[PDB]
Amino acid sequence: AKALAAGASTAMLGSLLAGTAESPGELIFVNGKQFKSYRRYFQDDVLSEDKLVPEGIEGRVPFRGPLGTVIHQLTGGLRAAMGYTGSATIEQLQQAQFVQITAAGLKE
Amino acid sequence: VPVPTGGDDPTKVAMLGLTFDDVLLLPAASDVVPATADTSSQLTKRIRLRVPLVSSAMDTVTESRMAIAMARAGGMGVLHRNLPVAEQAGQVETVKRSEAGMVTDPVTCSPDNTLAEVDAMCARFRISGLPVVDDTGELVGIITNRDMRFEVDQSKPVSEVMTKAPLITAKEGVSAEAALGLLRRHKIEKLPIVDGHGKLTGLITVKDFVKTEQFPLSTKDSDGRLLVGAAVGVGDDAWTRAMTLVDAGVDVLIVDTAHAHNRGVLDMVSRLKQAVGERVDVVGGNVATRAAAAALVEAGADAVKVGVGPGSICTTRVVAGVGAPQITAILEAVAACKPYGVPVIADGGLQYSGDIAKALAAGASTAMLGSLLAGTAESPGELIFVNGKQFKSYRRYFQDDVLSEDKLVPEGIEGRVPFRGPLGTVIHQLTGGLRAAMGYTGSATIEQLQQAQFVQITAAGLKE
Amino acid sequence: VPVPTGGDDPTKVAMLGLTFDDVLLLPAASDVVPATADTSSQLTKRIRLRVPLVSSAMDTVTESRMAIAMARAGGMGVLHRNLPVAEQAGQVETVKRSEAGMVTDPVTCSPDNTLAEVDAMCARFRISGLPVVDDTGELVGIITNRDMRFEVDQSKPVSEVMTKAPLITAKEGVSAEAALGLLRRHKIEKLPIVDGHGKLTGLITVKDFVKTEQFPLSTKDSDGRLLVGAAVGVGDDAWTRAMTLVDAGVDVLIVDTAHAHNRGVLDMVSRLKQAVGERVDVVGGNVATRAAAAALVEAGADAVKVGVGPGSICTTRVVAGVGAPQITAILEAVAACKPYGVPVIADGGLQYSGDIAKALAAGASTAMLGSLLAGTAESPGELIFVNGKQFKSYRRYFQDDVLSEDKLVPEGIEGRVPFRGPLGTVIHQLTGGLRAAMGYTGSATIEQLQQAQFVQITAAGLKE
Amino acid sequence: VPVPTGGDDPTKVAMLGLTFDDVLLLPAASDVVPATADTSSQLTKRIRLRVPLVSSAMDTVTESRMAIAMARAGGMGVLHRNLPVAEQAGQVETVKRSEAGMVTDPVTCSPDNTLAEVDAMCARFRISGLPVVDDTGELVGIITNRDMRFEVDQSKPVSEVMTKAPLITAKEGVSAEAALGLLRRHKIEKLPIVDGHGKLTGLITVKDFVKTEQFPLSTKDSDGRLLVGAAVGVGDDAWTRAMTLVDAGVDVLIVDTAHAHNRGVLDMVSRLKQAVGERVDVVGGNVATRAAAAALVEAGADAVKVGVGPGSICTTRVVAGVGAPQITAILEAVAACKPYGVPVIADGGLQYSGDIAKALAAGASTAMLGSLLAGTAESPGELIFVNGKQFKSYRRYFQDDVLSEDKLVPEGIEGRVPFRGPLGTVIHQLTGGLRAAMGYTGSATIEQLQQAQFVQITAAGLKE
Ligand SMILES: Nc1nc2c(ncn2[C@@H]2O[C@H](COP(=O)(O)OP(=O)(O)OP(=O)(O)O)[C@@H](O)[C@H]2O)c(=O)[nH]1
Ligand SMILES: Nc1nc2c(ncn2[C@@H]2O[C@H](COP(=O)(O)OP(=O)(O)OP(=O)(O)O)[C@@H](O)[C@H]2O)c(=O)[nH]1
Ligand SMILES: Nc1nc2c(ncn2[C@@H]2O[C@H](COP(=O)(O)OP(=O)(O)OP(=O)(O)O)[C@@H](O)[C@H]2O)c(=O)[nH]1
Ligand SMILES: Nc1ncnc2c1ncn2[C@@H]1O[C@H](COP(=O)(O)OP(=O)(O)OP(=O)(O)O)[C@@H](O)[C@H]1O
Ligand SMILES: Nc1ncnc2c1ncn2[C@@H]1O[C@H](COP(=O)(O)OP(=O)(O)OP(=O)(O)O)[C@@H](O)[C@H]1O
Ligand SMILES: Nc1ncnc2c1ncn2[C@@H]1O[C@H](COP(=O)(O)OP(=O)(O)OP(=O)(O)O)[C@@H](O)[C@H]1O
Ligand SMILES: [Mg+2]
Ligand SMILES: [Mg+2]
Ligand SMILES: [Mg+2]
Ligand SMILES: [Mg+2]
Ligand SMILES: [Mg+2]
Ligand SMILES: [Mg+2]
Repeated sequence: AKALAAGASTAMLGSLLAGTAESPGELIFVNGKQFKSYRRYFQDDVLSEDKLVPEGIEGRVPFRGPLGTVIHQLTGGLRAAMGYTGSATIEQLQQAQFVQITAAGLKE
Repeated sequence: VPVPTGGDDPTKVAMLGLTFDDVLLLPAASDVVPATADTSSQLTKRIRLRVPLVSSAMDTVTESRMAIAMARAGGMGVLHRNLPVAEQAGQVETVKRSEAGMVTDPVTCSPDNTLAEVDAMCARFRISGLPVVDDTGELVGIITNRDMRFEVDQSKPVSEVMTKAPLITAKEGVSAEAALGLLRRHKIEKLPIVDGHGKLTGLITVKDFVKTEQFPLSTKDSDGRLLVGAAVGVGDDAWTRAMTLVDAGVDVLIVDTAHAHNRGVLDMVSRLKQAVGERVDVVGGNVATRAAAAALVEAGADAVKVGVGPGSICTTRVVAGVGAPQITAILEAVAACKPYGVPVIADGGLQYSGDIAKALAAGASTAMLGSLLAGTAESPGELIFVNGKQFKSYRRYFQDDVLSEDKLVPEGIEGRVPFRGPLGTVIHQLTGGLRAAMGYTGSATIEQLQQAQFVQITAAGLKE
Repeated sequence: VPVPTGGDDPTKVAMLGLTFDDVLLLPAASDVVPATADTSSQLTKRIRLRVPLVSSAMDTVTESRMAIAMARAGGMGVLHRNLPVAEQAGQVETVKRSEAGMVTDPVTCSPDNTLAEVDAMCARFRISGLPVVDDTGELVGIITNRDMRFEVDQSKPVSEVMTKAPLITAKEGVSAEAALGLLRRHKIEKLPIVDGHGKLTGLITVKDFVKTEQFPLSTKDSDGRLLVGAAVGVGDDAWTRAMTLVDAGVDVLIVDTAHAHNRGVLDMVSRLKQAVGERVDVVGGNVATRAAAAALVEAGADAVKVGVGPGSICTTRVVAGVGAPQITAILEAVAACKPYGVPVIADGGLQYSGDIAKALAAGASTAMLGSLLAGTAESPGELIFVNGKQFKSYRRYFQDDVLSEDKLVPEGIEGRVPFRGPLGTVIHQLTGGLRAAMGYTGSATIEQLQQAQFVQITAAGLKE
Repeated sequence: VPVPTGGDDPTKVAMLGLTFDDVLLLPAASDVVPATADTSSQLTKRIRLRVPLVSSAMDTVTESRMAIAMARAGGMGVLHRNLPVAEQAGQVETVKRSEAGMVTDPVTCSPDNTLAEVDAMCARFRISGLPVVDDTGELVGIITNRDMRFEVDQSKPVSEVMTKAPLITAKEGVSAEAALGLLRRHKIEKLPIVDGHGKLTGLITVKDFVKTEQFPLSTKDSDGRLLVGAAVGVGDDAWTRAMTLVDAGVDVLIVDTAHAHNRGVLDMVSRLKQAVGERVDVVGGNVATRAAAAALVEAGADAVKVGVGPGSICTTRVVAGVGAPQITAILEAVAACKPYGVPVIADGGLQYSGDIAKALAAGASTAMLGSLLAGTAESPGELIFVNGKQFKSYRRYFQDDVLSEDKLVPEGIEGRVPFRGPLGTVIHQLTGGLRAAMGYTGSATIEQLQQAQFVQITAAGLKE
């Protein structure tokens, strides 16, 4: 909402979508949870520890679920901002004003 | 040519917002002793509180019990609206009936009644004694709990138990001094009041005088009844709710929205002021700018409540990106409201009594508290005992196993809130803080405190 | 003379209890390939599972969806009883109607019905197509979702939209191979089955063949329907519940209490075995000693569930001071039960698949899972998205404010349970662990795994 | 009658397993100086090491470089098998060619070869100098990197650069003392060796003498070449791999499985012992019980490797529930192996040098190291510099943006391993710890250390 109000027309998302079902990667199950990983021939031992864990356990990204739910949450936030600022369109949102806050305003 | 923060528009970044942590009150020349400071302040244009505090209209903060306690402590409570119209109006009725100079419509019984019937009525209305009338309406006795305490047959009629006429009575128009003298003389607690023909039209208790002596700061109307407010929304359901609340005897209506700079909110305020404005005060919901407060004043609000995402990491700021630091918001709203004599209510972002002093010094007349009161004894919720401590919980039929683990732990064990104790102690601490601020600034009254100056502090002043 | 731990009685401290962390399985001579190990096991004296796992009778674990998924995966589910009798029987009926060799009671409509009516019936039973019958009971056609997908007018009668007779049908006693040949030749998905006079008496669908191919480990009765269990308490309401569940077609009844070494529970087990034993297996509730297991065997139980406060800091141990370490409890219960051929179900205290392998090696035939299944997709609760993650929650009318913070966050955000994904993945991981244990111990079957030996480890063996 | 831990079988819980933290070595009467202690021990029945340590057959531990460093340090390396047969045989050959009493297959060139050609040959075999022979097969000179250093034309033939014959050479059978005398007289580093007809049959360098004097503990064969081991699995591909590794000149084959108590593994050991047992020692895979070790001994193994889930929270214990504490496993394996003179290798769970001492005192003859050696310079992987420290990592074409953030940071940043520096220092620390233990127990040799006594300690002994 702030980026659009500053005058941008769209936003490019990136890390907010890296763990979704539609993003590239492989879905794995580790320690009671779902993860995404960006992951053998000569390991013929049937009782070795590598057969007891999924491949790609290291460097795994958490799983976020369907993309539509993420997009719906983001759009709900944007619509709430548009309601607060009286912006019927994105072009009207681009005319909204800011208030600058201090360091105390970010202190929990 | 460019703005230092970017762009060509010098109003794009409208202002720098100050919050409570950005400022401190400066000491000034003072002859004020904290114990003698006057903390009374205007809630609305027609209502003045002894203690400049109001409890929030949240379903974890204010119901009848909290409203009664807040009114007795010198402030007022606003009942929440997350419940059916009938229940909210019933809570208003409970608050109004809690004490009075004279019960104008006492709960009467009939000689044919069983002891169970009168006992049910007493437990319903939370009272002790009932006058009795015949099927015509003539007073023929009174039954109190000392009579039933000594009667073991639960199924007896009232005529067997009631103290028969003639009772110790008094006529309509009797002065409070005369009624007190009669009660003192005859060593009784209750006094029927009758007209010239002997028809019952009132009841005076000594407990009312005792309460008046015990709670000298109480917020009351002309009849000696506690004041109370209630929240309403916008719409047709909201209009019917407002009318029902006005019927129940509400004193303040608060049109309660997250964003009051809206045509529907302003029209609702105007309609309420046209319809019930000669009896009830109407308060306009939350604003954060000078223009919105001016719109509320134009619409006819009796007070303006301030605050839109005033917390630092609040949900509104994180999700919508919308907010306003509370000190600047109060300064702007006061700039709009003070020329017309409309008080400002500071709502949200208050963590300590110092914050209350700062809010009043910025120009607000009262403060709405909220989370500070959430866990007290008078707030809604059930008290439970877990792991050596007390908590408040907002919490079976088919689970009949006598030895199952669920029977070993209290219900509501999850999501419980710490127990804070009685509300009076919290209010006392907050008032002590405010009086110390008034002593430091030399403010004999709240209106003088509203003229105090701030010093702005840097980041290094907040580092422990 | 004195006992080294105090007093004179050597039986005061009866024994030393071992939990799962105290032991490990020893490697043994093995010609067993984990992929080729046989994990089938006896649930009761008469029921054998392909996967020796059962979901727990908890309201956060097992309802219809969980029971269906567990039965397809090669195990079984036990429906919880924290709900009215009618709903529990409805869930039993839901599980039993999931799939079959032939639908012996198909949902039929009438030609005078509207498209909305048949749509609502289909949604009620989660089906796609209905045969249609007249006011006598002769089959006049069939209507499927390809018919209604291509008809817009929802007020059209079925007779206008339906596919009219003659239909591709077959007579009673048609083999599955012949019925499938018919379904394949005519390129249709459904096939009514009628009696010698043309009256509809069954329905065969290709989806049942597809499900049979897709879930080859399914736990099914002679008619091809998924097996399911249900829990009951003790008492007269429990007896009515049990009779209703037996009428609904349940396969296993579990008398489910915290302390089964009680005369009432034993009497309930005996009564159930006498009344409905020839149809339904009766499993007896939780024990932790040899004597209690022997008492349940004496009462006629078809299986014995083991575990009473098996967790380390479980509520029973802290509040009542009562418990029994699970390995020792299983060993004692098996010593009571194995001579009589009664299987033992290990219930409680399982954190990893290694614990499952240990529990079966101690003598148990199956394991009840519980918390391992709490957050799966098939468990009860709603899926929500919070802070970039998925959670499962167990979550307004008067909150009509569109901009309020309660609109900005999902419902149920307090005390949410982490989401785990589909049940099949969890079951597959657990079975991989069990197969690894069987390979290490050289156990070709679960019955051979029940003969494995342990090594007891010191506390130093638990230090990371 | 009942077993104190449950049930009726006194052998269900077979034993109590001790890990390294469960025991300490007791001091004994000693005339042993740690510096004069003798740490030599039998790896197999035919191979004796100066330092009783062997590097694990893991792809992050042992390749050619680690094997060379281990053999030079007094131990040995076992090449991992997670790679093609040709690469593993090439690594064997690289280890066997590192040094020798006499190079028996010298890398020769021809006068027609350009300088770039012979330079490429030197880079391929990591050498410095090449004899040169003509198309008939007669030695016509020698070209060394000093000759190539002073040449600016890279297209020149070898005949224009090489030192031409006659050369400083010697006949077959010349002793090392005479060869060193010749290399000292003529102040050269290389000496060709010809037969009775002037045909080149060897090459003696002075770097070999330098290496012998610099690494006086090197584990070497009768030809002065370093010893090396390699791991194989079970099956037909494993048999082909083993034959290829034997052709490359490997000294020990390790049949390397997670569970050697298996008919396939024992058959593989017997087949290898029959086929190549006269030349190569065969080591049998991991066991943890006395019966498994006895089976390996009967199968003909030259050594027995011990350890099956020896770590506290290892994946085998958590996922399969299978394990064996390592001290007890070593004691059982030694009870099986010692009467037949079969050495026991301790593999797994070692964290410090004190554990190495404990394992050798329990009866093992050598220890396999593994993760202690993973981050060393000779271990596989690439050295990177991140955040002011060094790391080892196991790490583009289409990212051609010169200013991208991926250019600013090294490849392999994620999942990196701490850098430990040279292997010699780590081995020196471990050997110092072992020598201290030998001094404390009065053990002049490893065989005397194998008779030392333990004290078992409690959990209070492990509290910091
Ligand atoms: N009895 C009575 N009290 C009412 C009624 N409506 C409000 N009240 C208030 O209820 C309060 C308590 O009255 P009672 O319970 O009768 O008190 P009491 O018996 O006079 O006094 P204590 O014995 O000292 O508690 C008083 O403050 C009344 O003003 C009513 O209809 N009847
Ligand atoms: N149609 C139908 N199916 C039933 C009924 N009772 C249970 N079922 C089951 O419901 C499942 C799905 O049946 P339908 O919805 O008709 O599916 P379908 O059109 O045959 O098959 P697909 O197009 O492959 O989904 C089958 O496995 C039936 O055994 C019933 O009364 N009618
Ligand atoms: N040149 C050569 N060296 C070999 C061969 N096979 C093994 N080596 C060994 O490679 C090592 C290095 O020898 P060179 O590269 O010739 O070294 P150098 O020039 O004699 O010695 P420095 O100048 O002191 O390094 C010696 O220890 C040889 O034993 C081979 O075919 N040719
Ligand atoms: N106005 C009255 N005239 C005469 N008798 C009365 C009157 N009011 C109450 N009484 C009677 O006098 C007695 C005292 O009752 P009172 O109402 O004073 O106390 P109570 O509230 O019942 O007692 P307690 O506060 O101790 O519980 C009772 O028997 C009651 O019936
Ligand atoms: N036994 C039958 N004999 C003749 N026609 C039939 C029979 N059963 C269904 N049909 C007709 O065959 C067509 C396809 O129906 P079917 O039930 O096979 O598919 P559907 O479930 O509607 O389709 P989809 O699964 O693709 O959504 C419809 O027109 C239906 O009326
Ligand atoms: N056996 C030999 N007979 C005659 N000349 C030789 C012989 N061996 C080496 N040379 C020559 O002696 C010179 C020195 O070579 P040498 O092999 O001793 O050192 P290098 O390894 O080339 O040099 P450095 O190690 O100092 O870099 C070269 O010109 C080489 O051709
Ligand atoms: Mg009283
Ligand atoms: Mg009293
Ligand atoms: Mg269909
Ligand atoms: Mg289909
Ligand atoms: Mg050289
Ligand atoms: Mg040199």
